[PDB]
Amino acid sequence: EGNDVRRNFDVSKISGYWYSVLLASDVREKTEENSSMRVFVNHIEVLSNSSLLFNMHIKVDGKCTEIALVSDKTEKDGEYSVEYDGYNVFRIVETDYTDYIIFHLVNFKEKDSFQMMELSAREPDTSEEVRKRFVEYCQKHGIVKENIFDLTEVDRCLQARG
Repeated sequence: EGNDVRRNFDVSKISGYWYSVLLASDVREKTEENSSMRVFVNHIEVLSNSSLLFNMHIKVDGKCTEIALVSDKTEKDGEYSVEYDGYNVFRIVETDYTDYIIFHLVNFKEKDSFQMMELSAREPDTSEEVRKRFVEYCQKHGIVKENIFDLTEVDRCLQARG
């Protein structure tokens, strides 16, 4: 429905202030409180070369910490690469630049692999159908509904923003 694009992107119109609605993975533990992969998007900015800078927050013993990651563009179009708790390869799944965005990420830790998907939005929360549309996408990626954690119903470091 609406005006969602999943093919060729206009990265220029995706640079701005995003939130973090839902975060899901293949493992139950990597979506938990102290799990490194529980980060909260604040801002994204287009670089000189089209690489992406992510201003975001993580809870270090209950205290919100500022983190910045530059994800370098790779061979395949629409996908970026960044190293954090191992090697990460992620790609923009689909987005309605004015409402939501879906991200898929594989973290190539040495000898083990985990995939993760995040739903971010221009506003702290987005539509129940968009909430559903994410579950349909991460269902195809084999991530079961049981392991789709909600960020809307927890402290997402809102304050420190920024």
